[PDB]
Amino acid sequence: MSNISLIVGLGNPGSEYAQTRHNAGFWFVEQLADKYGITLKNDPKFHGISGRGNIEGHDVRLLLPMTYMNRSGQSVVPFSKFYQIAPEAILIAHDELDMNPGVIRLKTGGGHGGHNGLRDIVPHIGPNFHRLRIGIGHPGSKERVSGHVLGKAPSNEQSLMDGAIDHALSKVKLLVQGQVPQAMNQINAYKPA
Amino acid sequence: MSNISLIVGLGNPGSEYAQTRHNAGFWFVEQLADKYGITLKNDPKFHGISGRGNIEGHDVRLLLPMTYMNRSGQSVVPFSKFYQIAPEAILIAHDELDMNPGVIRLKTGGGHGGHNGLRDIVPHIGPNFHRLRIGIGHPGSKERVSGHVLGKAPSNEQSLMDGAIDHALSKVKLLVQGQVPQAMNQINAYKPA
Ligand code: NA
Ligand code: NA
Repeated sequence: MSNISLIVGLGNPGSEYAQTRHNAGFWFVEQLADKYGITLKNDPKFHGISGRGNIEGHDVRLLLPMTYMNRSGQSVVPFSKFYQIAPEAILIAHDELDMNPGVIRLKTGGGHGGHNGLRDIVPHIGPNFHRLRIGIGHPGSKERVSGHVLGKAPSNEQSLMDGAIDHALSKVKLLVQGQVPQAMNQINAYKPA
Repeated sequence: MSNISLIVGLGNPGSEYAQTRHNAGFWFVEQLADKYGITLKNDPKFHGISGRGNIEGHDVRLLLPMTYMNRSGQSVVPFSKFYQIAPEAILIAHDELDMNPGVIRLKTGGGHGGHNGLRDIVPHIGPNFHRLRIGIGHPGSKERVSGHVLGKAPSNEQSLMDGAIDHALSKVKLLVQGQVPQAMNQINAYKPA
């Protein structure tokens, strides 16, 4: 349909991970759900929390997998199949190590790029879904990635992330209406300062 | 049957969690398994990795749930019910915030103590299993706990935990033979040299 009809946010369940960087995706979809008054409810059939409502005159579904990050396909895949949502109609929001806090970008296609949530999704639905890449920064080395993704950010780049998040939220209208290239131009132009 | 016939280690699956404090139970069971040459294999029926073999003259089963910590009972409960293993024959090894690194204790009964793995187990099999509490230290405050349990210990604290674990490994013979009071005395007496 061009129109984005399913918005997924990646992350891990529970209060001990709610503030960690790896939950950037959840931050985006939870805020988007509040903004439009969409209720997120337990959806154990699809191993997630999900909702459905009107975003700018369109019927859109929202999904947070409760599988833990690296099993997110166990929710996304059956959900996408049951509602017959094609990949081109899916936006997946997720944390991105290779972009600094405050950077945010909309991408279409490509692989998983080392993201372990997307690694579990691409093999079963293919790559042609859209991705909202929320920068979280990269720590010094590979040895430190785990402590970085599963740690809470300092107030500073958590301020930066939130601003970028809020900006992407302001462009969701363009996505649900099928204007992806414009959404891309407008989201990708965001400058933290 | 005071003899221990099921030894469970608690933790989170994946290389990114393997060296974290919350996996202290997995460290104990993996090392136990290698000591006696018991192979741990994928056991998707029970949402974990399990093995079975002779420990010091007794046939013992070993289980690592692959559910993530807070869903441990989704492995332990059906596994123990399928093999008709009573709670009094189970030992569960886990990290304990309430004891320091290099402190290790054997406990029978009681509640979960705020441990979110045990919280998922005690409701279904009751409290009367044995616990090998492996001290990991408590950081300053309730808000530092997540980053502590999901963090890798510095090498001086790791060595203290490893010594305690090595000491418990040497007393497994007493547990599988049924001598729980002697094991409790000998384990709980441990002090780093
Ligand atoms: Na990458
Ligand atoms: Na406690």
